[PDB]
Amino acid sequence: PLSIMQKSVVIRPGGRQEMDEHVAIETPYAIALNDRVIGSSMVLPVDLEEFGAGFLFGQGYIKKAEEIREILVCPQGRISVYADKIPKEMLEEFAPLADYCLPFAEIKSFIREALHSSPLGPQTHCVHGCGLWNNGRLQVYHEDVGRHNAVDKVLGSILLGRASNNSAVYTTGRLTSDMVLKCARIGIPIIMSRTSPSSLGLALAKRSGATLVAYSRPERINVFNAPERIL
Amino acid sequence: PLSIMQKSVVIRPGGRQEMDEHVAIETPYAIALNDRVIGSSMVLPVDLEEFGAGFLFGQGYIKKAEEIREILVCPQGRISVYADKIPKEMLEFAPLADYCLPFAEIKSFIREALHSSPLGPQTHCVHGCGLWNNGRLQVYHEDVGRHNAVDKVLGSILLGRASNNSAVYTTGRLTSDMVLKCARIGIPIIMSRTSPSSLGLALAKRSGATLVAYSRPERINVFNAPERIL
Repeated sequence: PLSIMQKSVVIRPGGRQEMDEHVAIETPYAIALNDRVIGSSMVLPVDLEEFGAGFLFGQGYIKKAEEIREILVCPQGRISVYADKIPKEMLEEFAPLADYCLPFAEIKSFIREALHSSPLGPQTHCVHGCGLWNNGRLQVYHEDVGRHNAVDKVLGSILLGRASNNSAVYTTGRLTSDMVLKCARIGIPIIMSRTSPSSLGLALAKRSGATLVAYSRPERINVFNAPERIL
Repeated sequence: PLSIMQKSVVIRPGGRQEMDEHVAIETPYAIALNDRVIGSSMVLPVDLEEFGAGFLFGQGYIKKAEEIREILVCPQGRISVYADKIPKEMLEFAPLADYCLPFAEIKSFIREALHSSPLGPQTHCVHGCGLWNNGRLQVYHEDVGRHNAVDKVLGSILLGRASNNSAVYTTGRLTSDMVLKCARIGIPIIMSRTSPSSLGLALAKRSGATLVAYSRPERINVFNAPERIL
């Protein structure tokens, strides 16, 4: 289950009408590494294997796909990861990013396929989404109530070999510091948003070399760094 | 200094075009309590006294405005609070104030909040949160993070600068922590331009707080306790 039907009263100057609404589900999950609870988050309860891997990578517990042995999801509120908010040491030298470059012409298809991938946003207006594009195709697309979680789910995909870092990432969320940082650390070279960057977001993209695209629309984009990757 | 000019490159199928943009400032601050750093946050660096106090309330350290003695703000990234991320004791309610909002003032409240600062229209990168009572906008705060904008409002109430006997409006979604914070300080009417989550709505139901979503000048969707709308 990802949403619940709920009644509201719409009030206007003329009067009051009852109405049916879709309301997105937000729910706490604990994240455990090798049977020890590392943390906890409010999540949209979908794609939680991916969420688990990506959250631990974001916190700095895991660095490579290869360390992950298995991940179990319990509907009681636990994701258990088995392996062999940002830390201070993450903010401060970036390894090289992938060589993917984005044909400007596929931008309309990337954005269309992303926005059309799930009906939850049109229904609930309470979820962000994040996807990866390579080879003229939307490889994966995750939503969550929190934009940082949706990105974590994208990272978890890469870490579980379900997607490649040789990709463009699009998000409906703002490209603040933590959002860019996650993408840069896993090696994604093109980071795109429907909306704005922060100054720290921008400054991380400049340090890493990453292409950062804002205000993305099907046939218009504002590139703030490395516009060479847009073909 | 709340934004910065940055060169952008606008690209269309027709061609290309340089441009200047204005980008909201996001910068880290440590919050200390009686000289121990309790935590750190990325903020918009305005109304930081309010932020320090409301951050510590939201975290469960401060319970009353009376506990607060002094707050020192160091513009190189520390707010130091002197007093005598969601907690679990907060989530699992004392009475709320008895303000009720006249429907006709809703347009005034939204217009005023939305016209209060140019940062949103400049940068598209900040959330706002305001309080309304006595036919006027008593305070309005902005931040890069919706949770922080609310923390600032909490901070004003706690600093004697605003009343909990008010309706609150935010541009952010009414997810769990947003509702929890406002209900914990006693605010009876909690409104957003946008949507609630299920846990946000659960908390409103438990506290008895009026929860209003998809708020427009002349149309609101009330999900709990519509009687407080006059």
